[PDB]
Amino acid sequence: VNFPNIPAEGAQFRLRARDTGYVIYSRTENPPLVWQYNGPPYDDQLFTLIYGTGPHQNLYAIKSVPNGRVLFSRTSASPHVGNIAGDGTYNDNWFQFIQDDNDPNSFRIYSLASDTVLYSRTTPDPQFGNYTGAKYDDQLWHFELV
Amino acid sequence: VNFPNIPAEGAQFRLRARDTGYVIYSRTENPPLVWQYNGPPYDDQLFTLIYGTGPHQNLYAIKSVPNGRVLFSRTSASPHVGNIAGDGTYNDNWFQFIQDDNDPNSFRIYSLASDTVLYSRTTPDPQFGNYTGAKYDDQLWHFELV
Ligand SMILES: OC[C@H]1O[C@@H](O[C@H]2[C@H](O)[C@@H](O)[C@H](O)O[C@@H]2CO)[C@H](O)[C@@H](O)[C@H]1O
Ligand SMILES: OC[C@H]1O[C@@H](O[C@H]2[C@H](O)[C@@H](O)[C@H](O)O[C@@H]2CO)[C@H](O)[C@@H](O)[C@H]1O
Ligand SMILES: OC[C@H]1O[C@@H](O[C@H]2[C@H](O)[C@@H](O)[C@H](O)O[C@@H]2CO)[C@H](O)[C@@H](O)[C@H]1O
Repeated sequence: VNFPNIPAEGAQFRLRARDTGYVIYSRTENPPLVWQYNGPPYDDQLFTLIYGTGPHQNLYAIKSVPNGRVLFSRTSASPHVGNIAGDGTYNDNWFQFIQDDNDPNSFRIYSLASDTVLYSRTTPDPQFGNYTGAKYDDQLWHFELV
Repeated sequence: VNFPNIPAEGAQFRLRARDTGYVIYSRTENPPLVWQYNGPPYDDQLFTLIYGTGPHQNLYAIKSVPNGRVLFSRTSASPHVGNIAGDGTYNDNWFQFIQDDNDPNSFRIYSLASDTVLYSRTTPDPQFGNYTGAKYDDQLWHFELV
């Protein structure tokens, strides 16, 4: 089931992991360019959604407020999770927000392209990335409107 | 996780429900044109897959062997589940085969367009159709290669 509370197109938000409380950032300098962060609110943690239409219906691109790049999640090459210019040129720029079946207030950030979800954990390494497999709590996210 | 054993493109198969053991048919006369069936093998129970490309990656159109129509699964009009010509012209002609997280040998037939899965049950009515909500075993299917 699609997450029922997806931010309106163009509305800005942070993506915060339910359990770690860490947020995703997407920046242009100092790798990793996309990772998780536990610290002050900064602009590179701010995103908006591009609403998919046509074959992208019920999918979304996740666009950085300060730099305009969209997220990608892939398994073809490292890094698995990163950013790229544009507004969803590539298939792995498109995400589904899938409501958790036990906690209706959180969702997974799912890639149809790579059949992965994003995760945030404190251990083991890598502490942030994407994953194909069972439904763990460390895959659960919130939208945090700003 | 996508079902790991999706029939090769162009290979033929029946779609059989795990619990009821009923098969899907897709025909051109005598409504319902797409429904479930408990009886002898007939050609209108035979399907092949069109493999989704580009924005349809990891999605599939389910095409009838004898009549060539593709399945649809929608919530926009009645009937919810049916067939149509055009080799996947409409978004609701595209399906993801999602492995069950407890039974690795079955999958759900999921519509990204309508956020529904196909189900098969003996009761209550409607006995066959689509559904958005919790996971139930009557949503689970097998590919039966011919
Ligand atoms: O949407 C991501 C997109 O990335 C492309 O590869 C990029 C790569 O991420 C970057 O490090 C490099 O400098 O430029 C490449 C542009 O081709 C992939 O080709 C594409 O499939 C997607 O994965
Ligand atoms: O992919 C299905 C497609 O159906 C269209 O509606 C059909 C309808 O199913 C049929 O009974 C009628 O005779 O013709 C209609 C138009 O082709 C929908 O318009 C479309 O959105 C899809 O749902
Ligand atoms: O996987 C199907 C699921 O269906 C639920 O029943 C639905 C029913 O199909 C629909 O016609 C009605 O409007 O809503 C019902 C409740 O959501 C069953 O409750 C469930 O057990 C499954 O059979």
